[PDB]
Amino acid sequence: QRPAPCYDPCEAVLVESIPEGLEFPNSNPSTSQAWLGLLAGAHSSLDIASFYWTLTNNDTHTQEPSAQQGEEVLQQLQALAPRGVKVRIAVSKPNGPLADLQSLLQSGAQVRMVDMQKLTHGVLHTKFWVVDQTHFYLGSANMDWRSLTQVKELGVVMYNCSCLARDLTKIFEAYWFLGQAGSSIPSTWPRSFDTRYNQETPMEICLNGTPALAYLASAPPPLCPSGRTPDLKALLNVVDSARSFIYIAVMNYLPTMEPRRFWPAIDDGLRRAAYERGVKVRLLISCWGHSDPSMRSFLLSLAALHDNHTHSDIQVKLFVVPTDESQARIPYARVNHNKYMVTERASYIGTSNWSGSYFTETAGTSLLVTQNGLRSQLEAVFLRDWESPYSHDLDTSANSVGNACRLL
Amino acid sequence: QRPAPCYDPCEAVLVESIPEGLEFPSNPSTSQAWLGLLAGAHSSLDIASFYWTLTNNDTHTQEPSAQQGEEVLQQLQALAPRGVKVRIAVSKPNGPLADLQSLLQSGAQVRMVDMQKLTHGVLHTKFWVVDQTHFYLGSANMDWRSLTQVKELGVVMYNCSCLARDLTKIFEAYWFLGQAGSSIPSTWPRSFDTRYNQETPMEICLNGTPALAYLASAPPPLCPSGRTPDLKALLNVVDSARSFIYIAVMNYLPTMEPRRFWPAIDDGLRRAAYERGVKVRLLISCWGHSDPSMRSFLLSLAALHDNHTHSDIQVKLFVVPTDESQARIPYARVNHNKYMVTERASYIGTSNWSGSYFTETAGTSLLVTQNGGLRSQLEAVFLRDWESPYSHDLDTSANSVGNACRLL
Ligand SMILES: *[C@@H]1O[C@H](CO)[C@@H](O[C@@H]2O[C@H](CO)[C@@H](O[C@@H]3O[C@H](CO[C@H]4O[C@H](CO[C@H]5O[C@H](CO)[C@@H](O)[C@H](O)[C@@H]5O)[C@@H](O)[C@H](O[C@H]5O[C@H](CO)[C@@H](O)[C@H](O)[C@@H]5O)[C@@H]4O)[C@@H](O)[C@H](O[C@H]4O[C@H](CO)[C@@H](O)[C@H](O)[C@@H]4O)[C@@H]3O)[C@H](O)[C@H]2NC(C)=O)[C@H](O)[C@H]1NC(C)=O
Ligand SMILES: *[C@@H]1O[C@H](CO)[C@@H](O[C@@H]2O[C@H](CO)[C@@H](O)[C@H](O)[C@H]2NC(C)=O)[C@H](O)[C@H]1NC(C)=O
Ligand SMILES: *[C@@H]1O[C@H](CO)[C@@H](O[C@@H]2O[C@H](CO)[C@@H](O)[C@H](O)[C@H]2NC(C)=O)[C@H](O)[C@H]1NC(C)=O
Ligand SMILES: *[C@@H]1O[C@H](CO)[C@@H](O)[C@H](O)[C@H]1NC(C)=O
Repeated sequence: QRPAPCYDPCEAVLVESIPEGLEFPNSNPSTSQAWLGLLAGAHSSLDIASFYWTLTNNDTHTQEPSAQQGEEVLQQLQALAPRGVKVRIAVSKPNGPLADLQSLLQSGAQVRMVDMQKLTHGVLHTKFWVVDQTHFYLGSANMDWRSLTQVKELGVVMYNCSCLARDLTKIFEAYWFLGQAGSSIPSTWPRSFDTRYNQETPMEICLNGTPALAYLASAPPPLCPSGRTPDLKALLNVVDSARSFIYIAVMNYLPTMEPRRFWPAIDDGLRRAAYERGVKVRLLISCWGHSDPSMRSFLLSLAALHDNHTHSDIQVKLFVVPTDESQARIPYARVNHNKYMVTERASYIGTSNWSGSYFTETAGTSLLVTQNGLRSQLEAVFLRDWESPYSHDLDTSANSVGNACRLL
Repeated sequence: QRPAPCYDPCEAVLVESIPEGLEFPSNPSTSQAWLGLLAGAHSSLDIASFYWTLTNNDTHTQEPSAQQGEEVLQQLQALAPRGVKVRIAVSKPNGPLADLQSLLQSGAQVRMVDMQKLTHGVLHTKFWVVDQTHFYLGSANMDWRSLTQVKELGVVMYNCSCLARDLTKIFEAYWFLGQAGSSIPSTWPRSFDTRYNQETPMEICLNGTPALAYLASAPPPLCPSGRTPDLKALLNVVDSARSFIYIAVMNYLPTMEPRRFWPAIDDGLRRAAYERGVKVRLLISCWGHSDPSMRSFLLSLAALHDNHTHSDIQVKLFVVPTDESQARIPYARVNHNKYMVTERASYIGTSNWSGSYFTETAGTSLLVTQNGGLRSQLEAVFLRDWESPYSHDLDTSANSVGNACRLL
């Protein structure tokens, strides 16, 4: 027996940050405008799951005009509680004090810091916003001014979708519980955290005026209540159900536990899809000066499967954001942070890079949607990026790419 | 509680077939060992076999190099009239076999196992059990080519009655299924079961020093309760290795040769190399009949050799040269060897390394651990072959190899 259907008029918008200087002779609203609109409409509540906070020039020891959007975001955040909006912030436990969070505290917001390292030996990596139990953002953008103007980002805003937003709030509530000082993960979570919407029975929603199936997946497994699909299971179900193509854009990909362990769950899913079903796989991996060089061997290993006897067809490119003389002075910028997957039948938008810890120890969430739309728009972003001059084959020269790339 | 130790004076001898013309800078030949066993037989002979082409008449040839195979058939014909009870199990042929007609007329018993109806595989196993005392197990078929025109690797275990009687239970499974209408019991009668397996191996005296030995079996429906499956035994050798893994097999393929991807061994090797720094060397045979789909999978493995991960996987192809006269012999001039050696353990098998051999087709393997010996001799066979001019890297030119090779 399926759970109750939803009648809210849900509308989904893909939201991107395109770094200054990147041009794509060819648009989605930017992450900055979507966040400021959400904040301007907020009247009752805001829940933010976050990794770190650097919204200001002072935070990064810089004097960049590019930080203005981030600075504006922070100002609108400080204004929320004094106008009646209950703000709750969950952040991964930091090394030093955070100024953004101290300002938010003095404006009346609540903050708890989640020590995922003690609980599970991971971090709180999830990025999402839940606003007025009605709208949500979920995607790759951190609370970082660079994430608006100097690095590439992909996420989704779901508007007017209370059924799904309350479902996200259950995940946030797990974080909020573990943010108290003496908290320990329960053996069995209270029934209030549980959901009836999952891979087996997704939520039936109206999405842009058309029926669709949607659910939210969660990581790590100790944070998953009884009926919540694990993130790895949802991702692999998409990989395994594909019959025509699998397009993947992710910042890092590694079939390992980044004592070292080999971790082939995703890698074997792609090998299987291509050999048994002839599905076309395209893998778009980001590269900058901080890329883990051990990525190259595994990527070459996949690309060897492209072969006219098995008729398997797997292809890999690297996406590199060019940096000019002034931009190279910005710390930790000029990269592509996207983490998403689209097939001929399904969409997957996530907060986690594709290696084992994000699926066994670290916090993450993903949104899964099936419809007969958002899918075609996600495929359009992927093809634009894959065909741009910013994407390069594994044999490309490292000086011909516009930025440092260890994988070349 | 371990089973009873054995006090038989077991002695193991590596036995090889070296094709005419192949030269190396030496173990007894398959032919000599088989002739000694046949002349000494006094009470019983069991042969598990794939096919029978011991004579020139069988292959429609006039080769003098067939004489050894013909002598073998002659000496087999002398067994029954001397009182030796001969039982031959053969994979169900697609036509009459003259060898088997002549053996029936001399008094031997012959049964044909239709594994295709039983499990959708074949009866691929090659072994001899002699007087419940000695056995041959290896790659050589009942084929005169297997003595002089193809490269073979096997073992003869002499004076080891406990282990030979253990092999006879496997043969008895074939003999039962060689009757018409036999159906493979859901649980085998207790007489087929064994106490010697991966968990508690037979304790033997091997060349005067203690050793641990057991015999593994395929496919799973022919395995009674205490019999280790072939795949489990092979994978345990791969996972226990700490220094190196040397494998020489005629075919290797991570699939079910409706198409299925089959990564059990492949992921074993990837894990060994990444997690434990194990040096894996893979020596694959190549001739004009090689499945071309092998090359892409082998390239995928060789891509893991990297100075960042420190994984060290290497692949060579072994090609037996042929001169103009030899190319007239049908289905010859290849290396049929199937074995694995580590710094700790020996594995000698009858199966090629692809999925059907472990799920549907009959096979047997011998696993030995000892604290030098058989292990060091197998490693010496491998290193000789690996450093010989008959071994070539994946980028070698097809014209420089001495024979047709599909993977180059
Ligand atoms: C695995 O183990 C077996 C042992 O079981 C071993 O085979 C033996 O190998 C040795 C060589 O190293 C052979 O030794 C030769 O034997 C010649 C005489 O053979 C006759 O006498 C044998 C001894 O009989 C005594 O012991 C038995 C058992 O205890 C007992 O019943 C008797 O009453 C008696 O006390 C006898 O075993 C043997 O019987 C076999 O053969 C007959 C005929 O084929 C057959 O009917 C039987 O059923 C049985 O199979 C036979 O009766 C001897 O002349 C010869 O001496 C010459 O050679 C040596 C060296 O070459 C010179 O030094 C010497 O100067 C002479 O020129 C030699 O001693 C022995 O016969 C083998 N036994 C068998 C059964 O074959 C294998 O080597 C082991 N395998 C491995 C790989 O190591
Ligand atoms: C679902 O409806 C929303 C709301 O109208 C659409 O969002 C618009 O998308 C276009 C480009 O795709 C933007 O230029 C507009 O600014 C967006 N509007 C808002 C309010 O953000 C969305 O495109 C629709 N989804 C589909 C699949 O058509
Ligand atoms: C174990 O004992 C057997 C019995 O002698 C050894 O077999 C001999 O091995 C040498 C070298 O390979 C050959 O020249 C002989 O022909 C073999 N004898 C027989 C009867 O075939 C075997 O080598 C020993 N194993 C070890 C590790 O020492
Ligand atoms: C959501 O609902 C509001 C008011 O109910 C409506 O005005 C708006 O256009 C809808 N869509 C979005 C994206 O907010």
